[PDB]
Amino acid sequence: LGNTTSSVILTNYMDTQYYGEIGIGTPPQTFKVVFDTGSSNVWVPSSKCSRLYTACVYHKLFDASDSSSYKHNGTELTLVSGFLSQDIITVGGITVTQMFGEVTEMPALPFMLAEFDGVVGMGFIEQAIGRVTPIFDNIISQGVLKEDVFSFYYNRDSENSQSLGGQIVLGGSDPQHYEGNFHYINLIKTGVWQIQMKGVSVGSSTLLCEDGCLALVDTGASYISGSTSSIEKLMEALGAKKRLFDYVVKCNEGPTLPDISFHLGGKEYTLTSADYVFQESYSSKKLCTLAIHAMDIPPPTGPTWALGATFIRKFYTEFDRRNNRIGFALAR
Amino acid sequence: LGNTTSSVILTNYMDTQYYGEIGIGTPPQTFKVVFDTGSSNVWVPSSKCSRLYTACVYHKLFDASDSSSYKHNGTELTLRYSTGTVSGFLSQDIITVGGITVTQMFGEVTEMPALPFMLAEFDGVVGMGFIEQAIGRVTPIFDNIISQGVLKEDVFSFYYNRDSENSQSLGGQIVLGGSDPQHYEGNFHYINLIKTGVWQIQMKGVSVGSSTLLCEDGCLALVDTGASYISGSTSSIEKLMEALGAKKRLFDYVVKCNEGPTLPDISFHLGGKEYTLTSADYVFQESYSSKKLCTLAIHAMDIPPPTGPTWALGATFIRKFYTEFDRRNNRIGFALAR
Amino acid sequence: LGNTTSSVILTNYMDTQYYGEIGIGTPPQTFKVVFDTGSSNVWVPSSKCSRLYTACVYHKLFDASDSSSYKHNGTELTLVSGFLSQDIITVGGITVTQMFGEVTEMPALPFMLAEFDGVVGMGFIEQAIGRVTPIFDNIISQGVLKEDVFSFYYNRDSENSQSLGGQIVLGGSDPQHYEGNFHYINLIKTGVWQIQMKGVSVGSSTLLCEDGCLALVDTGASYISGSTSSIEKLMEALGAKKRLFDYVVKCNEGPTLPDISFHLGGKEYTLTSADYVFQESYSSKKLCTLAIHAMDIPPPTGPTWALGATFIRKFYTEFDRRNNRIGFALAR
Amino acid sequence: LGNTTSSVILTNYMDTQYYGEIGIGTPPQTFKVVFDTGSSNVWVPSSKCSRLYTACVYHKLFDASDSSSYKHNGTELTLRYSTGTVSGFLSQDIITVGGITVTQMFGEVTEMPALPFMLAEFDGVVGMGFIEQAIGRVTPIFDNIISQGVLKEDVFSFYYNRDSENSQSLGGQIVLGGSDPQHYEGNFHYINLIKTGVWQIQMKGVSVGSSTLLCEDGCLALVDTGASYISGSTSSIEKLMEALGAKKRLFDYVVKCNEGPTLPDISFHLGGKEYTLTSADYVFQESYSSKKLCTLAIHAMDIPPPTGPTWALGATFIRKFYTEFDRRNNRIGFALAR
Amino acid sequence: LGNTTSSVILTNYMDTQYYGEIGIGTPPQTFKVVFDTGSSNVWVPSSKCSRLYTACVYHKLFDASDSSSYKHNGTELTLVSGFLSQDIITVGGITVTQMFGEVTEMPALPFMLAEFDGVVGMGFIEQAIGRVTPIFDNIISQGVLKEDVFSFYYNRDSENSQSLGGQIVLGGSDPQHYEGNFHYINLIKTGVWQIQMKGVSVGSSTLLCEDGCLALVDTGASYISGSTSSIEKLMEALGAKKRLFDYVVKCNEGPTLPDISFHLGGKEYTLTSADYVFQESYSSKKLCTLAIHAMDIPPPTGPTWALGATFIRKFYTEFDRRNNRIGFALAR
Amino acid sequence: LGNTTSSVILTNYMDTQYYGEIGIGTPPQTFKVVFDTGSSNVWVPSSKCSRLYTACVYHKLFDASDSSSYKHNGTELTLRYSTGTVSGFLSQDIITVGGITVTQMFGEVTEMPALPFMLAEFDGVVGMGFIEQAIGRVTPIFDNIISQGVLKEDVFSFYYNRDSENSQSLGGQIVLGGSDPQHYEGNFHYINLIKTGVWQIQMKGVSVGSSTLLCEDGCLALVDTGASYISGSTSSIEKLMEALGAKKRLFDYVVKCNEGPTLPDISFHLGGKEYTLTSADYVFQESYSSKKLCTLAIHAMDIPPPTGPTWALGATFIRKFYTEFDRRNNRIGFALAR
Ligand SMILES: CCc1nc(N)nc(N)c1-c1ccc(NCc2cc(F)cc(F)c2)cc1
Repeated sequence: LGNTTSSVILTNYMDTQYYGEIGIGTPPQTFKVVFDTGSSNVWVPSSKCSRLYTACVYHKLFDASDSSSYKHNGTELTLVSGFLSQDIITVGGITVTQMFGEVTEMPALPFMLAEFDGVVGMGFIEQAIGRVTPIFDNIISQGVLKEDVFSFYYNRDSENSQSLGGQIVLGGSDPQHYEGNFHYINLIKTGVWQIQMKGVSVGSSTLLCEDGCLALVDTGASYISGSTSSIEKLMEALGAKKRLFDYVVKCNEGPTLPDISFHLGGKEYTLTSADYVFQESYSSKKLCTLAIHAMDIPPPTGPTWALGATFIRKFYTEFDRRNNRIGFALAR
Repeated sequence: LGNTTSSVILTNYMDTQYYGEIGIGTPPQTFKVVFDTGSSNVWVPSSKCSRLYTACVYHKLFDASDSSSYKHNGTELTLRYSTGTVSGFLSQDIITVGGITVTQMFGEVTEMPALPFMLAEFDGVVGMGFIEQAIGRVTPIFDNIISQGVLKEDVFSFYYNRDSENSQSLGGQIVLGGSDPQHYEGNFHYINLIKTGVWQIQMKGVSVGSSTLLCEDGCLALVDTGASYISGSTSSIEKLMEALGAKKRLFDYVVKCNEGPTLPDISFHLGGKEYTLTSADYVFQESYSSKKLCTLAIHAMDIPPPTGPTWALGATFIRKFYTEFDRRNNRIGFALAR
Repeated sequence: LGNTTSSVILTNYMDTQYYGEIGIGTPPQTFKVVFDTGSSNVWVPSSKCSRLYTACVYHKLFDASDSSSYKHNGTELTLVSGFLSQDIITVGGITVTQMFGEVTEMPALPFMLAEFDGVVGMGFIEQAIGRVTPIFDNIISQGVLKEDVFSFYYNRDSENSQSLGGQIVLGGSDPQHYEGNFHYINLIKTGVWQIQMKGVSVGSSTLLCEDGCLALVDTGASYISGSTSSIEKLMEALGAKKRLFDYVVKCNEGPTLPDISFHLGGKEYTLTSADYVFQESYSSKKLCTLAIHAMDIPPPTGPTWALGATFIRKFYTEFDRRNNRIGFALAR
Repeated sequence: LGNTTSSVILTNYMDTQYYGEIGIGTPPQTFKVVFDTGSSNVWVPSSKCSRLYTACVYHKLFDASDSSSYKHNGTELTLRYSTGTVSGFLSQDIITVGGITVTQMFGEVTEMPALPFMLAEFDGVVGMGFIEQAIGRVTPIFDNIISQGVLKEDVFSFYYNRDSENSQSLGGQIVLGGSDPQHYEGNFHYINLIKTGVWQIQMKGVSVGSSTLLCEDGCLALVDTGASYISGSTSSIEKLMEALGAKKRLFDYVVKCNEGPTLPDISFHLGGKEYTLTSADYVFQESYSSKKLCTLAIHAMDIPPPTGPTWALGATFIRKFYTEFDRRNNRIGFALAR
Repeated sequence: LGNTTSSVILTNYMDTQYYGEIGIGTPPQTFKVVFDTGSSNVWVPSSKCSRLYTACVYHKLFDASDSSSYKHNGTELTLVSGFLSQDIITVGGITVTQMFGEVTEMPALPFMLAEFDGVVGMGFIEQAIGRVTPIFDNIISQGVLKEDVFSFYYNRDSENSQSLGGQIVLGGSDPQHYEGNFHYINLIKTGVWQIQMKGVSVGSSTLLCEDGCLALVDTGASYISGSTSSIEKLMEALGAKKRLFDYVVKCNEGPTLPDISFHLGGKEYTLTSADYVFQESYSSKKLCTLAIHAMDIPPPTGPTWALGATFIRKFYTEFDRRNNRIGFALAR
Repeated sequence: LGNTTSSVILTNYMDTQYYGEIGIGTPPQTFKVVFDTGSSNVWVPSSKCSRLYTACVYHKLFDASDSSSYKHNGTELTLRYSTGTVSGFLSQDIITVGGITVTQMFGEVTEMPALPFMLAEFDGVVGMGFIEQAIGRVTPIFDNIISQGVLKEDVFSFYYNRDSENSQSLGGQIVLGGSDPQHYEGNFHYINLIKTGVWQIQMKGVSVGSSTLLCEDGCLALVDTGASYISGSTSSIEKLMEALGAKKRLFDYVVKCNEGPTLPDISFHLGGKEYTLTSADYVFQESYSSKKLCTLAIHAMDIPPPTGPTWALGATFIRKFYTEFDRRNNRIGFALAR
């Protein structure tokens, strides 16, 4: 451990994508990336990614020939698909030699939707493709960070202000963006940012996850998600119905929807309807969507709930690698 | 050189005006002022300003007749900025900036045009430029502070925050006599001034996405804490905006708001480092509708000689890069803001 | 009878809620209330209403200890639920001693949706809970009102003007807000503001209420409503279909929808599509909701149609207690 | 005291300017004027106003050279309002207000700042304040009308309507010599003037929702028919707006439009009665979107001594409470408007 | 052939209606008309059209008594329904004696939706009601037009500019509104602006119109249309589903939808998703409609695809009567 | 009469300002100018304009001290337009318009009001009116060009395009010495001037939908290429707008945007032809929402004698009808623009 932290300011796109800048190479080629606890690899699109893929026409491409610190590897990789490479990556004034995927195959679904170019995986080496050492582990190895933790702040989106979209801090947490103190929940096992959940209650009753369930704390996921069956039951409880792609409520009835609490480590983490309905409107004549979706995550990680941006906006989150635990604090 | 550093807390008005408080006179009369590296004079509105100037009805006015430490001068002066002009006369009084007290000559402005000054949240200006550019050859405030031998270094630094809906966010901060490591990370990278007298450096190029399409043979960059935007010459900005697909309006350029998030990066090559802004850094993203127009924080501004033709790096740039102005070594440093 | 009238200016919220100010107590504690011909009691939320109910966290609460004219009663009341109390109520410069409910139980549905605090029931003593003398009867008893009638004006909502939301006049009507002359329909029986309807026609045919039906003229109802089966048939005739909560038409086709006429007292009361579709938009790419809804009102009052705000916006309405009749006039 | 009352029909422009017609000269030249209890002078724009004042291009101008009843004076005068200043010279002519004809001294304004006067639908102002506050000690119009002994009472009354899309709505009404019972209900409740010379009364408190958080130890309220808004001192309004969750902008405070309808009541304790406005009374509710900002009809205004520091009760207040100004008894009456 | 062209500037209403001005009579009475290759008659509403029809209350009516060049015919006509008449019609500085229908019966569906008054049919005499000589044939007969062709430009709608809605050129084409050169497809037969289509492909596959189909190039149609079954299959391929009246996609997924290509005369005419989705919004929380609809056009003309405004906005269109062919060029 | 015609390409700013380029001096100083049949003087901003005039900070300024062909005059002049005034002094220099070079007297403007000129994309004005209306009796530019005997006809013509998002659209075009048949179709129809000295013709009526409700007994129409809108007297426009259901605002009339497309035609009876505009021709249709207000390109403007009372036919009209101004025959021609 050293005495430094490193932060990266994040752009908030529509409350569904949060991404910041990294540089790859000498000199740095700068990319927008999501910092994703749900995966363990760093990857960006390659200059060799065909224009067949419209995804690779609209994103920043890494040109290895323009970097003097680039070292070839070539090992194939299926994260998207491409090959392994080594270079110097700059993340908020920290520079680290890192192995990353140069993606040469990139289908239009989903990464046409991506306002970002790549992903910096903040998960464990256990889930890394090619057992590549993740970037946080490589930065830990430098012995410069104050603590072996990293933290996420995700802001609510505003049309009336050019405020910060969010912030990741490597090596600590930023007290300007939470209140009170952290309470922690231990990981079920190392290798996955997943914790036991003791119940999910809707207002005045625990209707869900009685007898316990799993919660992946996933900074790369837009929403709170559960299994199709869990969400069907949750939405039934809320009075929401599937419009056709998404679940909606009359925008005027959104403010009357009950609190949803997630029971994590002996504490109740509560979202009010303001925290989970997108009040794009408030009229009795409009429908409003919810920031909670079904997602059937297959084994071995799932079936599981995922606590994504919806949850993180409410609760400032600290990922503690020293102690294999996750800390939450309110706000702000 | 002494051992003191002083900070001034700044307010951020809509990402376009950053100002802090100074006190003038005995007892102090307080004013909201922009700290401006693109000018070298101090001025505030005067009680002698005719109230037919509506900007003088809406701002704090200095009243010499309420200050016991006031010293008359009366020399006329006119101060011309790229977006407007003020006129008045010289006075001397005691000025407090971040707990530093300094005897200072400043302009009492008696002519204050409604356009633009009715749109100014700030009252006046504290020029942080060099005496070489001071109108009336008036000694600038920082020079007068340096003369006291209290500052730890002969430098001052700027932090400009992003805007916020929260009251608890600091809009920005100027540090006199040093830099605040709480608001930057990594190392400062320095570029020497082309010449002492102007906070202006060489720029090696400007690239828009994957093309160094501008400043290909070198150009100038004024580092201007008093400028809201990045600016270039009309001809450079026409080309820049063509590349962005932006539409020109009377005072600004806009894109359709839905197109904002996918606009390309823009990089400024300064002293062997590339300084890159993404669209989120230079678009006022106030909607994602195709039916709305979103303004860019990049404008055309033909800065006349001898300072220009030049680009100016203003608040749009400084929000991303913490900036240290070094008078001792005649250089500017940039570090990644946090 | 005297020579006075008393008016109360009403706020229009979204064309669905119309409410004005009353004062309760000495000194007056001021509340937003709907003036409701569909009920017969006055009630406001109590200072003793638990914060368990989020409804009672967001509304003005009556504190009896701060009123020197307050007299305790305590008799339980199920209107919402609470207890009876007496105090002086101020309604547009008229002051009357009135018994009202202090509501201490207030569920989140519907009164979380309420922009108003309480209800002043303008119905008959026959439907009053606890057979409490309604406020209009108590004001009639003072012998100050010019006539034993009260009238309602409900304006259309505007984003481009801060115009009056509406107006209730006690003791008369305001000719500034209607044109021509009143025509009246007698109540089927005293005790309920309900009249015979002789038919409901859609453009060029009487498809509904052939052989007659009931129409409750309900200033507390947002919409024109009929039975589920009547509205199903009406909407079928219009080409509207149930989006999921509400009936909609393509906003561009709204202007082409036929007139709907309600046959009341030998006269035809006609709404054009402008009067019953909420043209929140006009594009061929948007759906627009209608201000007509199904509502199965149970016995003894129903089954019945209700003519609420949708109807009243078109037709200035006079409730005539002397003659047990209801008068309509156009506009304006 | 005579037996006549006269009414003047007022136009309501956007709930912010209420004005009626007067005629000046022979033959009459007509002007749109605000009737203003917060000032004591009459003025209209002058034909002598340089057309470099764009406000003089866009308003009706008095031309003495077309009036046979004009009497020259020429004394310079400047009239300072909280939102702007006009300057000109004194003239006398015959003025008709609601069929009352009165010989009156008024300002011919030759200096008329584009900001704010290009935003004024009205041409000039008829001050309904006391001679004590008349610039140049000019006898105010109401005094001159009282001197004729035609009015039934030495009082005048104001009705300000809500805005309307209908042409048939009366924007408002001033009654000279009495009050119109068609536009109020219940009884007048009266508060004595702190002092003759100013239409200003004691205020006992200001409460926001369930908290007398302001004016706890008493304060002043100017009843100002020339003011669009309720105003208080900057410090009072900061606290008021904190309680409402309102955001400060350059000239106003806003809330998100979706939050407008559920903002708390605001009450003003005047003379043993509470005067309560709901959010619908003080929010310009122009949408219910969370993405839009809605302006409040309550502003900060530091009214300088000797009149202030004071609150001002303007159109926002008068829309709800019909107001009678009583010169005979040096008091103001309020009754619930209808 | 002469050496003149005549153009008419068109108003664009919502990307669904394009209409310009013509004058009928001496002096001209001016009408808004759609110029429609899908029909062969000129008609406008008559002064004798009953106000029974609300369509005829909201449109310009032709008053024959106010024209000194009017000659009576009276022959009944079912296009809408009315009678034949003759007068001088002015179309962009060309004046022609023309027989047209005065429509005296005009139902509320669809022509209440019409922002235009009438139709100038640009189809062939073969489909003319009453075998009335169409207007273009009568103008050809004058021998003034440079070529026996007419061309259509339809602009995309803008809220941010008062740009031209579109343009028809009689006698030629306007190079300011296309790029490159025309390529032509021969009509299957004279008498109908209908061409063979060799396939309709969605991104990477020809799923539709394998073994060929028909394409009516219809300047009077708002959309690209095909049979109910073809569109069902197209929409399935796109991931769009029927909201209730129309097919929609999540507005955020619109940009990821594949290109649709129409194989006409050996060339591929490609629309990107930008060209066929109405991106009224771009959020993940809104639904967006497509400018492609089912339309079962009955014999003898159908079953057929119709290439309407959606197609024409992408491809500037030249209707070549000399050669019985249709030319397309990109843009602009 | 010679054999040359010259065209000047015009830029269309938002359908309200149409301007082209001229060069003044040696070497040329270029200016954006409106070509204005409603005035007879040439002016541009002057380098002598005090920079306290913010409009002079934002526009191109003529500097006589950089022109070798400049000839001093110095006679003061003031130029009054319906929407604002400028003041300055007379100068002479060489002016290039479409490759015609002409020695011309023009105004160097030193007083340039921020309202309206901060809203002007153009720098100055080239009056295309007659010498009879020239302030200071200065010979107008077209007269001076006619005197050279190079033009094919003693006429000039205007084309004003619709606005466009495309860069490749020509905003408009003036042809000196003839007309461009590429931008009109059908035949010109001509109306004689009421009198030489003013580009003003008789109008026989104005009809709104199916009612000649205005100008029933004849009236005047100024054909004014310097006017953005069609205008009439306040009283005529009140009646016109009543018929349209339009609401009056400070500077304009609006309808709800959803109602725009179905507003009735408006026709102007000029010289035995009806000139008809549809709602798409006179509504700024910027949305189809009932919640938004859409401005009409028809305004009230009381044009004082001796020219008015008169209607003015400006850009709203000219966009539809290509206009030829014929000095030889003292007439105006209209043809359908393309
Ligand atoms: C071209 C000179 C001119 N000629 C005529 N015949 N009429 C005018 N009103 C003007 C004239 C037009 C615009 C301006 N200023 C520009 C302007 C005016 C406005 F009323 C509103 C704006 F936004 C911008 C000044 C004078």
